[PDB]
Amino acid sequence: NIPLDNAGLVKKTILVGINQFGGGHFTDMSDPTATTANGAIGRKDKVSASTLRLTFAEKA
Repeated sequence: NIPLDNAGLVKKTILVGINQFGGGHFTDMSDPTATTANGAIGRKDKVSASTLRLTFAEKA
């Protein structure tokens, strides 16, 4: 089984959003493939959260 551990693996932790306006990066709001608009959690690779950390990685 794959062990779960953030220490030693991740170096930067990002806290995003207080409301659904900031929470749209982790749901179907930022998911192009998602069809619903009920705030369902979309695929992590397609939401803007993945792009948020992607531009962070290349810049830093």
